[PDB]
Amino acid sequence: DPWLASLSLLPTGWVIGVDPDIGGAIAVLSPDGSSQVFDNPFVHIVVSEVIRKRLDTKSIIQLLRGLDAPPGTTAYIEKSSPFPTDGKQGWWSTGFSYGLWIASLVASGFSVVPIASQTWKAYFGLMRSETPKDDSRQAASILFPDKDQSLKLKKHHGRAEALLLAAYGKGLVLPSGKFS
Amino acid sequence: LASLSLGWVIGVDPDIGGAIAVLSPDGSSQVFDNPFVHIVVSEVIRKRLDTKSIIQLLRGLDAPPGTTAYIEKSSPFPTDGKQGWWSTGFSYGLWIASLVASGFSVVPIASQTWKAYFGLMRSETPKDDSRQAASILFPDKDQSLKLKKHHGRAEALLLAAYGKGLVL
Repeated sequence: DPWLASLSLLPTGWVIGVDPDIGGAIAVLSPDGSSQVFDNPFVHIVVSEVIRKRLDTKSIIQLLRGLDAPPGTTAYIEKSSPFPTDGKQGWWSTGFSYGLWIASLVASGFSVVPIASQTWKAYFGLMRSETPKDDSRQAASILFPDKDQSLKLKKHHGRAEALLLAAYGKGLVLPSGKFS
Repeated sequence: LASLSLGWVIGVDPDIGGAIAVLSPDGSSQVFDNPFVHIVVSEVIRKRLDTKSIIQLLRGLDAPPGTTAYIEKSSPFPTDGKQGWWSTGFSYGLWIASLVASGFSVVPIASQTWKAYFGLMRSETPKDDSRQAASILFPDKDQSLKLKKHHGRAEALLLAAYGKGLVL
């Protein structure tokens, strides 16, 4: 698989998960069971007389260089899937975000593995619900309870997806119920 | 631009079929085609840039850290479709992050800005004319610019020429 082999400097207990969109996050899981999650750094920019948000390339790379996760850690990234109602600039921007993140991760020595959103959601049973965004924050808070206050707002949906992608990569199991 | 930085000049044409040029203080020039891999979409093979190979290439360049890399300011092409807009931004972000992560400063330059600097703004055959302009500025590249497919090498060289301040 030439595409997957191009996503790591290395041939093909830390895990990284990245939701690469504006509004996304990066989660880092340590072998000792602790977790960290960071909002994706962005700037406001004017394109064709419209103010928009764009990922901050330098800040992403500086964040990555501050992590304690060593090279050779696998970074699971959600496979890009722009929305239909997005225009010209939005499809460009989603691709830009994806390329920024992939190159940044590879240059830090991480092995990038793209995962379709349907794949990691099905792994956690995050299907068939009218409230998928709320459910992803609930799921992440069950798996990473010390993040419960960092996931309590609707806008923390991106932190939740990043943690769940990392949980997927680590093979963590979400229990059937409160007392399971 | 501030988010794009941590006698040498780099110029980059970021697309598939693009290239990266390096100009050294001693007048010499190098140009390298963009490495790519094949991915399968539906039952058809498409090309994507090769991230691992790009990073290895940048790390092996003679230019020292802090060298500025000039690149055409990327915009979605109006007549492209959605997949093309995505691909344009993807290739651009891959290159921007690779350059920044490898210690270079990126300076995006508007298309009409660098083309006007070489009199290419009022050009009806821009690919052919860029190869001719590049071959005049870098005569030791004349043999690497003589095919139609070499217009990516030419853009990379002309962006670096713009950044170094060479005159046609």
